[PDB]
Amino acid sequence: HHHHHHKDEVALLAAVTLLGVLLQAYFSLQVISARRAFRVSPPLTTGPPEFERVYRAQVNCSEYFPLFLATLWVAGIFFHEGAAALCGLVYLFARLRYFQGYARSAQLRLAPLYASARALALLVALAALGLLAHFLPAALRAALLGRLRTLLPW
Amino acid sequence: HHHHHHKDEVALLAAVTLLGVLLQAYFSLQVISARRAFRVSPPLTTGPPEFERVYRAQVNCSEYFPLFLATLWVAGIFFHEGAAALCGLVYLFARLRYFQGYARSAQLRLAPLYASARALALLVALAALGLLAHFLPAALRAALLGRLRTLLPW
Amino acid sequence: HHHHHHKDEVALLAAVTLLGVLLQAYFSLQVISARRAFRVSPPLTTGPPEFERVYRAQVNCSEYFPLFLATLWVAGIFFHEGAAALCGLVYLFARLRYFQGYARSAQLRLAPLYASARALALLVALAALGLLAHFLPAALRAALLGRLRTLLPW
Ligand SMILES: CCCCCCSC[C@H](NC(=O)CC[C@H]([NH3+])C(=O)O)C(=O)NCC(=O)O
Ligand SMILES: CCCCCCSC[C@H](NC(=O)CC[C@H]([NH3+])C(=O)O)C(=O)NCC(=O)O
Ligand SMILES: CCCCCCSC[C@H](NC(=O)CC[C@H]([NH3+])C(=O)O)C(=O)NCC(=O)O
Ligand SMILES: CCCCCC/C=C/CCCCCCCC(=O)O
Ligand SMILES: CCCCCC/C=C/CCCCCCCC(=O)O
Ligand SMILES: CCCCCC/C=C/CCCCCCCC(=O)O
Ligand code: NI
Ligand code: NI
Ligand code: NI
Ligand code: NI
Ligand code: NI
Ligand code: NI
Ligand code: NI
Repeated sequence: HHHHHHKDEVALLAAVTLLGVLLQAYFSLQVISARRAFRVSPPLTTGPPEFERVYRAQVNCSEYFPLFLATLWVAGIFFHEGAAALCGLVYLFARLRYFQGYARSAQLRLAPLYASARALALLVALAALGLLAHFLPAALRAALLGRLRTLLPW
Repeated sequence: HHHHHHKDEVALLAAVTLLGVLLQAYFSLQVISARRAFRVSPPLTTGPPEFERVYRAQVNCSEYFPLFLATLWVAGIFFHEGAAALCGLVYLFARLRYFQGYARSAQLRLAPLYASARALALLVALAALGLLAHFLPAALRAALLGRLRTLLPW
Repeated sequence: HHHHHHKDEVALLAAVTLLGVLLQAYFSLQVISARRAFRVSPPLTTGPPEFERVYRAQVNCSEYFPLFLATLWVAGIFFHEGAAALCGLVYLFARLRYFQGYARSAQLRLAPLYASARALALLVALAALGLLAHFLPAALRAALLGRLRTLLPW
């Protein structure tokens, strides 16, 4: 304390973040369940195709989850919190579908994969635009000022 | 600047975070050390059971580390910083024990694994409660207001 | 809102963060491209040495990316934003070189690997120093105060 909080500026990003964590946890329990169904004991991550697909779905989601988080927060802070949260929700939903698809067949992972990549790319673009909005004016001003300069003439 | 900082509201979360990083680094050096002991050269992540166990312990910890971070921060901001840090400390300790256990035997990874999952689940519950506390009143109010509405009667 | 923002205190950390995301994405597209070149279809992460090297380069980078993020932010907030961003830039550049090297040969991954580890270690040290600066005075004061205590004597 501090007589103000910035919780209000980030609660939706936080809610989507927690939702993402819960979804990852879900994936983990699904991998353990495939480990019982197809009798694959730790360590060792090879087995029947269906296990390898479930396993691999969880691994890919894990690898993308920090990318999602980073961009979600940057976009939400630099561009717009609500838009970022929406894209995040779409992303996470796409990822749930990716995992389910993959579990059934490699080919069925593909449509939700593409959906998830577009949402992520949108998040990136918002992050980039937000950062650009932050930095570009001061930079342009500094460049104009140096040019100015001229002076003691004109 | 800014004539105030919010460092004070997050320093314990930050300290636990750094501690978590250091522990992950430690795991990494342990995997490289198992790579020398059992002669496994990159790439390739298969070898004797003990190497595969050490390797796999490091991989699982890596996969859970972002989940831990996300929830630690949400819990610490939305619920209570100290509680979140404590759960985080317990989690990380549980994880150190998980890795050591696993290195010795798959079965010995199990007790600290369960300890780590409970701490994580507690962190999730705090995150959830904190978010609920943030959103639920305004929502309930908005719902009551819409009902009210009635009016120009009663 | 809130009539101030802390975007200004973190924009460089955010820019480096986004840059890191873009680099990871790049690595991902490189793995998919190696999957087409050497005909390796999902799931299954074994194949010719060059594929396994590209794959493995992407995996290692993925595993270190959250460590990098955590420390980058802690260092940037607790120590100095600009220094942290610089180290981050060096780190990410080192990582680009690590991935390219690895893709060509296991041995060529080694020099940029070491460069990346030093930048990361520097980030850790800054995080640690920043945290120490935050906590150590109050602690020392509290300890001196308890000693003081004496009193009603001296
Ligand atoms: C908005 C920009 C986002 C970047 C997308 C880049 S390509 C997609 C991405 N490719 C990878 O992750 C490559 C590595 C992955 N670990 C693998 O073994 O295939 C993927 O979905 N891999 C898993 C899959 O193919 O299902
Ligand atoms: C509080 C909620 C947290 C969610 C816990 C879900 S189950 C535990 C978790 N399961 C997984 O990670 C599955 C995937 C893992 N990569 C594997 O190959 O087994 C685990 O500890 N795997 C490694 C292990 O079994 O040691
Ligand atoms: C500043 C402190 C940072 C900590 C560095 C610790 S050692 C380096 C690190 N070792 C590991 O990641 C071990 C696990 C890795 N997954 C593997 O299979 O080799 C690495 O670069 N592995 C990949 C590689 O050797 O290229
Ligand atoms: C590791 C991933 C990145 C996490 C970074 C999140 C940091 C947030 C700090 C700034 C919060 C201040 C309020 C936001 C300002 C605004 O909404 O315009
Ligand atoms: C990617 C993981 C999530 C990281 C998010 C952390 C963002 C912090 C921004 C808000 C900080 C403001 C002070 C906290 C307010 C409080 O303690 O009540
Ligand atoms: C999960 C990785 C860690 C993310 C944490 C980032 C949280 C930032 C909250 C505090 C921001 C307030 C401004 C910084 C104060 C300063 O620069 O001295
Ligand atoms: Ni104040
Ligand atoms: Ni006060
Ligand atoms: Ni403030
Ligand atoms: Ni101010
Ligand atoms: Ni001033
Ligand atoms: Ni204000
Ligand atoms: Ni106002």
